[PDB]
Amino acid sequence: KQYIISEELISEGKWVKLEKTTYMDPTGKTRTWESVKRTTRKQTADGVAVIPVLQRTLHYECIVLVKQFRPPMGGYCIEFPAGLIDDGETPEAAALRELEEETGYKGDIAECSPAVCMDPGLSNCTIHIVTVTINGDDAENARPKPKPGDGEFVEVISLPKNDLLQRLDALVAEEHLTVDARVYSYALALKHAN
Amino acid sequence: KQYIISEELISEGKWVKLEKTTYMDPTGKTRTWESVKRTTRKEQTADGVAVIPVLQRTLHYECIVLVKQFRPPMGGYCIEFPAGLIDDGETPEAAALRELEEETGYKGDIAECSPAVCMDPGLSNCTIHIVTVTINGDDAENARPKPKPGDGEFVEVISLPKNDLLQRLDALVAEEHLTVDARVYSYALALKHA
Ligand SMILES: CC(=O)Nc1cc(C)[nH]n1
Ligand SMILES: [Cl-]
Ligand SMILES: [Mg+2]
Ligand SMILES: [Mg+2]
Ligand SMILES: [Mg+2]
Ligand SMILES: [Mg+2]
Repeated sequence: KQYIISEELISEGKWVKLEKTTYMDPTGKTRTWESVKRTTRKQTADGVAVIPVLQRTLHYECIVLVKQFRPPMGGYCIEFPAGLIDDGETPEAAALRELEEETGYKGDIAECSPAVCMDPGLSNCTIHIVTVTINGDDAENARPKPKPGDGEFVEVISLPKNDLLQRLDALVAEEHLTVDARVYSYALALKHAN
Repeated sequence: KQYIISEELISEGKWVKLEKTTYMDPTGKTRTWESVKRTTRKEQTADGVAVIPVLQRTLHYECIVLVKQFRPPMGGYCIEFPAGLIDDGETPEAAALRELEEETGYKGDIAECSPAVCMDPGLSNCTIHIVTVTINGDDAENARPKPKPGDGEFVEVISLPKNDLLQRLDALVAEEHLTVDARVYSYALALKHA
């Protein structure tokens, strides 16, 4: 019933553009929407985000997260490791690469979502969520080496999967950080499960 | 270490603006970022709310109430948590219960309310509160609930069993062209991983 008629460019930067989308509402009335798009997509999705499950024997299972300054936010955020998929990269490969660059961990793919939307009222941005396990007892993960690209400055924060939501709340209460909505949603469902 | 130096308007629509953000990197070098913001945020603790609505009914498994709508940024239909922007002066909890009623017909009870969490912090400053709400589906109020759509709202309600959420989402994505929201997928994944 609903569909796009046309798109009018409003403004195009190097990384982000703003468009005015004309669409047909389900009554047959024509309406407009201000929409954001990245300029970098070519790919299954813009990006990947990695759910990294750090597994060490005789330890709690941890979810590995990253803390970074985020200029749109004006502050530090706590997020799953993540980045944009390179032209001709698979989402799995992007996930393992981003995980290694941001955390130093070498992981294995457990599963891969279809393309999921980030904020569909505002943008067309999509990611694959890639669940990855990390064998924390393997030698290659003993002293994990994070490899920043130019202009990346990433702190690693591993938190126990069994108390994830409480630990995140505590970081926000003490550290004045913003938690990512996907991280918080995952944490919630860990608590809400059965 | 890192902080904002300046924020220069590039393009302002009615609903969304683009900005050139100048910030200090942790090496002491000046860098820039293209940042998206909404024009609608006044004194709210966040732009919006998304509601995690747990429908509870005697001799039923618990369901997660979701909504399906056309999203002009995406050019297609998306499956999301019920959500909307917080009106000026409105609390997040009030916004959540209100949006849940408008979008689904259900009258919920507040369970918990997150701190402001970031939607896509590498792109935008947008934040929400994630509000958990229980719905007593045994109450007469919630017997045959009718969405009260606002002007330009056209929302379908989809209730899926919590105990099978990820597979049920996969089966909906396998049957037509639609995108599942990243927060919904994240929450469904943690339900599986728990
Ligand atoms: C250096 C770089 O990637 N800047 C970006 C990304 C976005 C979304 N805005 N600006
Ligand atoms: Cl796992
Ligand atoms: Mg990244
Ligand atoms: Mg990276
Ligand atoms: Mg809505
Ligand atoms: Mg609404």
